[PDB]
Amino acid sequence: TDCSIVSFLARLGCSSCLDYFTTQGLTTIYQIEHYSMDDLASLKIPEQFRHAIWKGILDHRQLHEFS
Repeated sequence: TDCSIVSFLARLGCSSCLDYFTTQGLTTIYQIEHYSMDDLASLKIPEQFRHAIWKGILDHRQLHEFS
């Protein structure tokens, strides 16, 4: 299912990154479900968080496919 980016990041310990999404009008996981690492870099997400967030996004993709 879709979910808020607030909820999604909280599960990954990446809540400090919320504003990078919200300032761009990004509020749901479906909006960012196909974001790559390059895309997260474009949002200016600090490097310490990027791989963790991206791996979370990939997991959501996979759960979505096999749901």
